[PDB]
Amino acid sequence: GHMIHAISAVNRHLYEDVLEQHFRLRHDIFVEERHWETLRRPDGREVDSYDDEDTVYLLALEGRRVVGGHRLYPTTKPSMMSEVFPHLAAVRGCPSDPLIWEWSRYFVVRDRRDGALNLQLMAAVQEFCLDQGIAQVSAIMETWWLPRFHEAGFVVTPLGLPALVENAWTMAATVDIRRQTLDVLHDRIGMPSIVQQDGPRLDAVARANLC
Ligand SMILES: CSC[C@H]1O[C@@H](n2cnc3c(N)ncnc32)[C@H](O)[C@@H]1O
Repeated sequence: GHMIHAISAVNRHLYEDVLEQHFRLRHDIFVEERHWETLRRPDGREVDSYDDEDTVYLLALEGRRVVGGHRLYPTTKPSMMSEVFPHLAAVRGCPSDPLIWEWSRYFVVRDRRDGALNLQLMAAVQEFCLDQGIAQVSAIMETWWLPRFHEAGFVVTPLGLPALVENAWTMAATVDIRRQTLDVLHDRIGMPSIVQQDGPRLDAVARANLC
């Protein structure tokens, strides 16, 4: 029934309503709930330097209500890791590759927490990337994400030493996109497909190469 929608420059004309709704939800969740104060904005829209023409949003929709989601950004452009947290990837280096996209802003609205949505969101990043031929995603994450990744069968490669970011233990890592990982998650969520791609086809790897 309800699906995760892939929204990009090529199809956002079908989702302008939904995108604005998600920017406000990101403000409710990341700013007002999680107290990530560096992201507070007076328009009540949580929008940073990595929300631009090249961002891809994977948003969980129930009708037109956004109930969860995350975003992907090409590492061929300056990224959150390269610009804000390069010290977290000092051992292995910050990713920079059309085949590696930076994954951030994972959220689930309160009404949908501790339910089916979470594992669908995990499946969605794997499904979208495999479809696009993206090999890895990169992430800056709090260390409590590690068992969550492992629980979803995500293959994780740390890029550097964990460090305190504000008052929270944080690390940089890549996640390997795997058909095998996805197949198990499809079985677990009980759906052959979780990602809906309406409007024109997106060629993410090509776009990243242009950057
Ligand atoms: C990504 S781990 C969470 C931490 O990263 C910070 N963060 C997330 N996005 C950005 C950004 N675009 N610029 C600076 N800090 C960020 C948040 O304020 C939080 O402290």
